[PDB]
Amino acid sequence: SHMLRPVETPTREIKKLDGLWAFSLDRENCGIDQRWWESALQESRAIAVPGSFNDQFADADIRNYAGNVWYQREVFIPKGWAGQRIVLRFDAVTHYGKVWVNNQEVMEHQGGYTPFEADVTPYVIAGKSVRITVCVNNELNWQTIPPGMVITDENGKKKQSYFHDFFNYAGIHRSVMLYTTPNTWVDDITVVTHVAQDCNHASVDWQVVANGDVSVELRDADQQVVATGQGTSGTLQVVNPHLWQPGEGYLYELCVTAKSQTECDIYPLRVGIRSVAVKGEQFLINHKPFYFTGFGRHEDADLRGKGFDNVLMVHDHALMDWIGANSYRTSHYPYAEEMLDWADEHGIVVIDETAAVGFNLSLGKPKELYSEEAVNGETQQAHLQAIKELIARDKNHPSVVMWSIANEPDTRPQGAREYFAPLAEATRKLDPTRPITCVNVMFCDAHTDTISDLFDVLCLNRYYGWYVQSGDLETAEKVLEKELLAWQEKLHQPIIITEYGVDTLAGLHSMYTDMWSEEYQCAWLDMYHRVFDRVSAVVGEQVWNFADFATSQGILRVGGNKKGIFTRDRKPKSAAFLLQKRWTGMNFGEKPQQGG
Amino acid sequence: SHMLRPVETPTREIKKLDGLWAFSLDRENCGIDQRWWESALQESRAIAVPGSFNDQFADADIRNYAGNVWYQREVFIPKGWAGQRIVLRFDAVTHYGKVWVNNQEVMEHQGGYTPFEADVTPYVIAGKSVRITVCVNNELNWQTIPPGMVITDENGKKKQSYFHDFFNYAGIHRSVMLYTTPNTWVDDITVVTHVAQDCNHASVDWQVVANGDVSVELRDADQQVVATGQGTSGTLQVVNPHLWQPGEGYLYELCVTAKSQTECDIYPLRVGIRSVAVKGEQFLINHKPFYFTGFGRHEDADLRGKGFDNVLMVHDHALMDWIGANSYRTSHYPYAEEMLDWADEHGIVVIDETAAVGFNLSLGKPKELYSEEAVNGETQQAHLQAIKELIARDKNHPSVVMWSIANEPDTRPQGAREYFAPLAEATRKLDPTRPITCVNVMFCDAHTDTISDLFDVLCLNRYYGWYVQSGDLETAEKVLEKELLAWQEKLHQPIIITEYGVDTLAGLHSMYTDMWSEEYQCAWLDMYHRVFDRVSAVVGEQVWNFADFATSQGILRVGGNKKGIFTRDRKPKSAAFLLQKRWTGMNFGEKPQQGG
Ligand SMILES: O=C(O)[C@H]1NC(=O)[C@H](O)[C@@H](O)[C@@H]1O
Ligand SMILES: O=C(O)[C@H]1NC(=O)[C@H](O)[C@@H](O)[C@@H]1O
Repeated sequence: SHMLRPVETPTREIKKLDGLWAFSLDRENCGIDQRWWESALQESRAIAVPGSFNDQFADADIRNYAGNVWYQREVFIPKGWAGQRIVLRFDAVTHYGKVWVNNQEVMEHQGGYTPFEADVTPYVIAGKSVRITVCVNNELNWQTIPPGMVITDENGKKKQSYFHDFFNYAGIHRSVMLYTTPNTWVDDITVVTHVAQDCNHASVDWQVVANGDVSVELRDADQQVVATGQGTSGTLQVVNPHLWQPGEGYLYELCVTAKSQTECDIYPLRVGIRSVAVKGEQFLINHKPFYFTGFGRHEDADLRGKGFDNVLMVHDHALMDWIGANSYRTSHYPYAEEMLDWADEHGIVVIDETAAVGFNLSLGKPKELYSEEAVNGETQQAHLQAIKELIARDKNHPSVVMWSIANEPDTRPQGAREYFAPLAEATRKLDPTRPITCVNVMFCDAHTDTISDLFDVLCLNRYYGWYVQSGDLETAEKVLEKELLAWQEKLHQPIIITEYGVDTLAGLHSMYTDMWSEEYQCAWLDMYHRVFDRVSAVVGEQVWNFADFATSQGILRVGGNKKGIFTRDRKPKSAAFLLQKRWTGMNFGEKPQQGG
Repeated sequence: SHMLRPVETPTREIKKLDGLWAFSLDRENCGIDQRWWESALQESRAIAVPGSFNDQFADADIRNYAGNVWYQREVFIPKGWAGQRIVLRFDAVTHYGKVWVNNQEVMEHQGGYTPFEADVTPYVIAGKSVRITVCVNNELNWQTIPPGMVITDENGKKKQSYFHDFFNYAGIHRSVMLYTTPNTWVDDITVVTHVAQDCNHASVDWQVVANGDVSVELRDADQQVVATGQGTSGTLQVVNPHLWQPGEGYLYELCVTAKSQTECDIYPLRVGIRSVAVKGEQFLINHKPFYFTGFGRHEDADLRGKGFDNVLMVHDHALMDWIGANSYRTSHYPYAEEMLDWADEHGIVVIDETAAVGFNLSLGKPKELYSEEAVNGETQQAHLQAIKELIARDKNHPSVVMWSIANEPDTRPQGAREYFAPLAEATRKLDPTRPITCVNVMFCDAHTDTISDLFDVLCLNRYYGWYVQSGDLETAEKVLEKELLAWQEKLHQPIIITEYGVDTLAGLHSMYTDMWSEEYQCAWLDMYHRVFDRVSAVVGEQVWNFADFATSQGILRVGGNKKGIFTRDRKPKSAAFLLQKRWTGMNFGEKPQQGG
């Protein structure tokens, strides 16, 4: 469908992101048979929402649970809600959610990281209390996005195995809410912003107003109307603009009005006037070459598996700001929209990424990745859908300068191309206004990768000197430089190293500057930087990883992934100061001149 | 002011605690002078509420700030709230708040741990946006609770000094809510439980109807009316008992119905039928011997400081339950009421405490602690006032067994007894239903301590082996026993050890089992246990602290305070398993055989 972001004015929100909900596991999978949504959840403990369910109770068995869990909550419809359009929305429900308003199934969703909502007007009475039961599923398979394989052992007990390097946290990770609109309501806006050598431009609009004529006005930061439009559908605005720019992100405001004969609806959409374009080996923003700095991030913290939190967001952005990061990539799933609102407001450049990681069977059972058994026509449709829902969500955020379709598919087999070519094309139809990318795994190098020509920007995840040439900066450096030059000459695209990093145990110090030591982390990033500055095609550097985060258990992960610049409690490792010096020492948004 | 916990029936609330407010420091103390409240705060930045302002920005200069900070936020008033009573409520604003609604000063408060509310109907228009501005002050002085001294440097800036161990986190710590009520409504209730030998017994209501009559029906957990009164001012209700017990904590519900010609206000309260009193050396729960287990705790966590957080609350309770805690004390300030509903609902026992800590000058410039210079009549009032507001809030929470009037005052100076006798008086009258205490410091020991006799239960914070007899279990054991026995003689009052603990560095291990080693914590906690058991008078153990927590900087505090059984990120130290084993190897609410 269509997704607008709930704002208040004529339209109003009840939070119900009030956190305390009833919660129980459904170990027997009785829940649907017995219609638990029909009465109060039995044997139910208190849980916080928004939040992962896994870590809230410090219990291994709830953490490692695979299958169905139930959230239940009673809530009060505002009396004043009367005959307005009432909508129940979930910003996210991890992997799968099915929702009941009082023994009435109102919605269903597969996707752990984007919103789903249903008009509930007919199913609720204003001034009365309703029971809300969500059945949440955390299972992955070959058609889920990201993919996985549940293994049931001989006892019929499920266990989730998956192919990506973060932990499969689940639950209601983001805001759930009740919200209002008039029976005439704006429900889709699409803004495209053009700029022409930065003295003037046009901002096209496209508007869907469920039964309403629309009018448009564009306002300053200091709230004065600078352009108007009728053409309630397709209306183009000309301006002497304050451009939304990486440093500051100046935001205009577009007010969308849906008028019925008796009814009004008012939707304000923040707009940054900026162009994004690749020209040759450059990534241009408002027609200037940009240089990315900053991180691949995760949504991860102690006690919240991936649950959204405002303090964590305020804090992490103070860190990213302090360190001189100008960008990030929503590694491995769409992030909370609050994050993109922040980025828009603060002029943070973002690479927006679907949840399509784990397409790889060689990261470290089926023998063909592209297979009817394993990655197939159904998967591709699920993949396209994931792309659709992400673009439908994030299309108007000026902070998003690029779409990332997938992280680290195995592109060696013939068929990778078969599978990805249509997604690349589809994606571009969905959004013509942004470069497109597919993040690239180390072993699909310049000579073996089959897919990268189909996208606009080259985003490489590189670990030379870590997973390969381990401990050896000297030969690490040679392989890295040779690889990046090969890519440059092969594709003549802008290259962003979207991942480079080494596990570092905070407090592990070594005179020998060897693996897993603060000093090795320092020397290794430093060597990588030396190379980047020698390669003109390199247009960006995003360190892996903002902070330590949880993964599945194994021999390769010491209590988790330790490639953070900060620890999970947001303590700086000495590499944090190193990056601070490089990033705050550069000219903003500008690439070093390959010397101090 | 009259104080009721807002809840949703015919009554509605919108949390403005939706987190992102605009924030600013007023370093130049211009804020009040320039009516900053009249316009958008400039030089503003985003901050999350509910949370301490100190640690959200990873900035030392903000963390150590003393003076006024400004919080601002705009909020659309809901359309269905139009001739209703609207109340603006802050559950806590740490130290001091001054609130404006569009250039209309609406409220002021001293005390960082209790709610304050005002009707804003006249200053706000329904369906319109109003601007909310708050002035938050963190400064402490002799009149304040807890006290402090603020020094203005030779350069001109302010630095805070204070005498309690934990860190001075300030800002809007708990939720802010807009709040609805009919023009005729309830703003007060009080309930008492009598239970004689667990046969059927009574609950006396006393209520305040702001212009209405009340029907007052008591419902069982099944909403089955088991008693009724119409005397809106004084009643009694009697049925086969069904005790609120510490094991499971069963609750009843009391609908408070308040009637006017046009409007009815239904207010709901939760009631736990239980009895608390001392007979000689025993704390009796429903006329039966209780033995406390669990912790002294703080409100402290990684990036929010003392800011409330549901996930943290869910998680901490999981851990206390797991470890066998049945009780805790709201250390050195009153906690978020959410914590008390949890304890009410899960049947946890709570020693409730005021913010009155740091009366002492010997813990580690004025000559006389109780004097015009230090602690005076004015200070005794605020102490009184703080005690008023606490009981006003928590009087109805069944989980509260006892008031702690203060933590660790120095009672050796002249006038200590004069100071505490009248406050003891005023409190006994304010709640006759619950016993009353004052938590005692090591150096005011049995022979030296005045003012132990005015309280019903002896609450002792003891550190032998750690501050004295440093590292010496053998002598510390004797001093402790002789001490505890010397306490049974002077008084035959129930003894609870409210604090016993040792700093311990997670990961510090020693074959020598010496100070600041995981082993020592175990050995020492073990030692207090052997002694504890031998003393018939000892009614309880509350370990200091539950988890590591921040303190102001100094040579005695390494991370901050390290006496936590868990680290600040909630990871167990080996002593978590020691306590686990004792506290679950017990019979519930009972004392060990002074042997196995
Ligand atoms: O193994 C790593 O340290 C990282 N490398 C990668 O190439 C992946 O894109 C990341 O998910 C992963 O966390
Ligand atoms: O110094 C301590 O280990 C603790 N002992 C005490 O007696 C105080 O009550 C606490 O605030 C303090 O943190």
